[PDB]
Amino acid sequence: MKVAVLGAAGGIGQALALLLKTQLPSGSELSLYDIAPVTPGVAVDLSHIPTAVKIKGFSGEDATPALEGADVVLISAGVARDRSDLFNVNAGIVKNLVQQVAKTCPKACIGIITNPVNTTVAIAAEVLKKAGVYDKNKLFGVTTLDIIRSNTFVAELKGKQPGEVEVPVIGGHSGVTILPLLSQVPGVSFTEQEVADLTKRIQNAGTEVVEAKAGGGSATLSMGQAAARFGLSLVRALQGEQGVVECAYVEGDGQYARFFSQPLLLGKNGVEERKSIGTLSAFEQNALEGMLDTLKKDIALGEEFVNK
Amino acid sequence: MKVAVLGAAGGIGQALALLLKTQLPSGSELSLYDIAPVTPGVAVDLSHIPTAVKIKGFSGEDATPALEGADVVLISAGVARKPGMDRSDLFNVNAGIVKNLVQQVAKTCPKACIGIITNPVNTTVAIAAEVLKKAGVYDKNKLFGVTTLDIIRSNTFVAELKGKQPGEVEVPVIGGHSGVTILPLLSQVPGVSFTEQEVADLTKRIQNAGTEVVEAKAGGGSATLSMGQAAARFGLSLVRALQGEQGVVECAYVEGDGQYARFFSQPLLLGKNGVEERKSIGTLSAFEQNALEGMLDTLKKDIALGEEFVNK
Repeated sequence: MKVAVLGAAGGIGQALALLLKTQLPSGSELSLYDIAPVTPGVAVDLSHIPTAVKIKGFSGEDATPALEGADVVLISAGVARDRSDLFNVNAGIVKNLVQQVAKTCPKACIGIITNPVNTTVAIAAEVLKKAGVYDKNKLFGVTTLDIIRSNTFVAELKGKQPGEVEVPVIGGHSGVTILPLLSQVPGVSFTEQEVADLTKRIQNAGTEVVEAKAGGGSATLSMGQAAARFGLSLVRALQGEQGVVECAYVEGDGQYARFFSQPLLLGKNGVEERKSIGTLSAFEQNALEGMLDTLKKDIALGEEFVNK
Repeated sequence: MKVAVLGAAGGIGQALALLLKTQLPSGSELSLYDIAPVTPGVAVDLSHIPTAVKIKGFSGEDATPALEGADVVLISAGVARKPGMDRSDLFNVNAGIVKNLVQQVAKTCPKACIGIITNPVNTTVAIAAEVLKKAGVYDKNKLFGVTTLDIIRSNTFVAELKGKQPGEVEVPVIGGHSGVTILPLLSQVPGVSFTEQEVADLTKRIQNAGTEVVEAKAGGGSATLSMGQAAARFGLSLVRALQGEQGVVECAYVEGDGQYARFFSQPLLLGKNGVEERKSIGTLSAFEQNALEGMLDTLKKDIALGEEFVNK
């Protein structure tokens, strides 16, 4: 299986590429692309790690050599911090990269990491549609960082093994759109104050990092970790492994919005089943309805960026 | 166990810290320190990873709160490259950094195992030793120059050449950590043999492998990610042995029985008190014996440079 990382020279991309180099299965191939000229050397650096994963790095404007034969494409290109100017830049980047994906490896599974995910998977979808290669089963907004933060915060609050906690997270990927299903964590229960506090902490966790970094940026290492978990799940599922389940932001039945993060059974063709979000608590139900307009705006912003 | 990383905001430090956060035994503590104000947030970043490893980040000039109760200290601080600075300039910066950070270590956690990652390792562990002696806390069994990157590079190049699985090759590497002081013991690699031309070419590839990264990065950077992977292998081996695991062997640059130089890299059995046994380098080929003898002047100059730096 071959994985391409577009945006490989960034903080998220290097973390991701490191975890993938040492965690992909033997006989996997890893290729790195970024416009930054260090990129062939990021690959060379990683190539000195004795694992059975072939790795190569590529720069320039054309991502084609990185993309040829790619089974999974993970996109983490873009900056983090006018606010209109930076969005236009990140959106432009996703639009371009996905267009390269569409030309070279249209049957790849595509993980969009670049933020704002609510909006950027919509951009991605529209680009793939205009190329005529859009498969809704193979495009994902990578929301996995929401899940692993949730697992961490629950484990610390409830004194649990952090690796034994797995919290479902549905909705979208920013602020009020992030909905952790704390009522569904097996063997743990929460107070209403705890639900309100945990939920707000999860929804604002990116700001927590930004603030402690004192202008040195947003989450990079946890995000590379999150994205690795997700890419390795897609890989496992593509190789035929069963019961691989991840939450991710995908185009589904449209009950809440056109794109929505829900539990997914993953398979040989990407999404094998969009699973039910199950029973919500009153607090969760209210949180779902209170966010829907926000998420629909995020989506529309992405559709308009492409279609004018 | 508690592990402190000094230089935690650089490329190597962040790669190291990320790897340690996931790979340290459950119940471990991880502190990060770097002068750069980002550092507390690099830790907050990492803290969102659901492993049983508590992590906290620290900045300013005082490494003390990172250092309190530390069992292992890994020093990756320093610069590989800097505008307007030449090799000699870069050396004075890195040596100053190490001298400072080791003084802080000697004050707060003098019984920690100490891993020097900052280059040049041949010189900077000698600086470290001189610092710790001045403080009255030098433990010869607890100071190591981290040479692991030479080993994993050698494992990589040998596996590729001889059609072996990369995870299956383990090349001994002795001596020091740069240029001709790096000696891979290719004569001691199982199943296979090498032609003289192969030893010559592999040895040189191993001695200059960092240049290879610098060049591929268009001179825009150095090896960071593979160095972080190498330092994590080292630091994890140290942690296992300090926790009481047996049969933990690593090559590292340490003060020993100065048969070759005062500091020298060789197979080490690791134990609960740092170095448990400095093991024999074994039987050398003719090429190897010659290479060893020929590196020794350089190695000794590298070491004396360290002592000069501290003791004016």
